[PDB]
Amino acid sequence: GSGIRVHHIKRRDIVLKWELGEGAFGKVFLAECHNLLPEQDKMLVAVKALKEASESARQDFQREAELLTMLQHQHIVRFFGVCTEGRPLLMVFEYMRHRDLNRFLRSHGPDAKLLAGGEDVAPGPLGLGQLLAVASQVAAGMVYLAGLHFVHRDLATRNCLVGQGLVVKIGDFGMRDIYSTDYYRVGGRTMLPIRWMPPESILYRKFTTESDVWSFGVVLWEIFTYGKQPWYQLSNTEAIDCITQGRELERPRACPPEVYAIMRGCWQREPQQRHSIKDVHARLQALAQAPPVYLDV
Ligand SMILES: C[C@H]1CNC(=O)c2cnn3ccc(nc23)N[C@H](C)c2cc(F)ccc2O1
Repeated sequence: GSGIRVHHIKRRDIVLKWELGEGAFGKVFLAECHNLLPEQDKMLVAVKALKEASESARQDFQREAELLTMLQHQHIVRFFGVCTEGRPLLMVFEYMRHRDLNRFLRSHGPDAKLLAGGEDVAPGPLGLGQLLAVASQVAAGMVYLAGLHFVHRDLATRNCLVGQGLVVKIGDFGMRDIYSTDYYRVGGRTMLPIRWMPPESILYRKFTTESDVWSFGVVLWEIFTYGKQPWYQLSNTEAIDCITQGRELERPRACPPEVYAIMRGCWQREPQQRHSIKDVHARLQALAQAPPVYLDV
């Protein structure tokens, strides 16, 4: 009965060009969409496609579509609508031409085996002001979602998308991507991105906006390491021991100590002793506006 209206889209207005990537829920394609919005008569979009189509997944899908349509903000990937008219089930978002933030970060890092193209940003390392631009944008999306008492349980650079002009949006809310080394399998269809998770979550399986503040800290770290795995030398086992024993990630080489300061604040053992997401953003927007000077050794 009652609910949020989700723009339905006619399958005929959706022409899949080619696969962009794959997940556990299903695949993502580049696609052309006709008469989606009056402004542009034909345009490029990302299209999520569901693998399996029972009434258990159609229930998920609907909630997901309802929730996606409610959460609309400057730093959250534009959702356009679904298409239910014949399997496969479809969700349509704006096309973000720099893909997920984790590969974008990796493509602009020193260890890059190729030099990254594009007309909107220089190959090789980014500017600090750029790094804080990225950091500030992700915080701004977290500030919104906290505002609505929404809890992201997999905040990580692999779930942010990067667009033309170095726009950074939150891209996926989990509710997806198959199985990397970031997730520890603790049971059938129960995997946790435990490296991003704070003590409260590992120890008491509690997750709050404060837990997200902790994991956003690990995202700053991802950003300032050009998308390295937290605790990459360690095992999921050894990581859990670190997190639970108060061992913290070392400041990155390319991280000013004023930024590391903000990280260290995200990583308080006591959730209530962690800075609010609003406060974290503030200090990031500020530093983005006036990047300090920093060198090496
Ligand atoms: C398959 C990958 C790659 N997606 C795109 O290149 C890609 C480019 N634009 N865009 C829009 C949504 C979208 N992907 C893309 N949604 C998917 C589920 C998504 C979201 C993320 F935060 C991260 C990755 C991701 O999907």
